[PDB]
Amino acid sequence: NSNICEVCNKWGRLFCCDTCPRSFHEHCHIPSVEANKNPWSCIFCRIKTIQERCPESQSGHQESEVLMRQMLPEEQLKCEFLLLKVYCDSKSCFFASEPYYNREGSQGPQKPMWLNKVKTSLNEQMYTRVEGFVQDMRLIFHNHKEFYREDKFTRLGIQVQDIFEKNFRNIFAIQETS
Ligand SMILES: [Zn+2]
Ligand SMILES: [Zn+2]
Ligand SMILES: [Zn+2]
Repeated sequence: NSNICEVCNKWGRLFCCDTCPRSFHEHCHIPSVEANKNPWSCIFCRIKTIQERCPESQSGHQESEVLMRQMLPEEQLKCEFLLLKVYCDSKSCFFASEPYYNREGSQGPQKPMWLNKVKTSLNEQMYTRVEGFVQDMRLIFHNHKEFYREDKFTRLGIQVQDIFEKNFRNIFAIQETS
């Protein structure tokens, strides 16, 4: 097993996966690491098993059809994983916790959004469709672009959104296009 958390790259109280060499802090893993369960398989292993059980799940999909899927167990798991992939980028720190807005020449967004709020929403099963989750995720970056305007800090929103969008396309096997 690794000696650092796969998500935040720090040592600490880690839980180790029984089917691969990754380790996690308790609340870095999504869902939070389960109390008992021996053996324990992490989210990366569980996502890999889904593909192995149904190889055709990797054939290309249209984004519009993906978004309308109901949040059944396997879609729930894929959203958890995609959220996890965002938290794996160190730049996610800027978007994790509840923001505030007081900048000369800007007004705060009508609907603030942050990664820990989306984490809670998934945990409490508040999204009925994939679209719910993806809308909130995109809203995080949109709110950041609009607020920071021409400050170069707007780029952080672009950069973390690109991580989100690449992972979305990979996890949900969106049809490759030019
Ligand atoms: Zn961690
Ligand atoms: Zn694993
Ligand atoms: Zn099959």
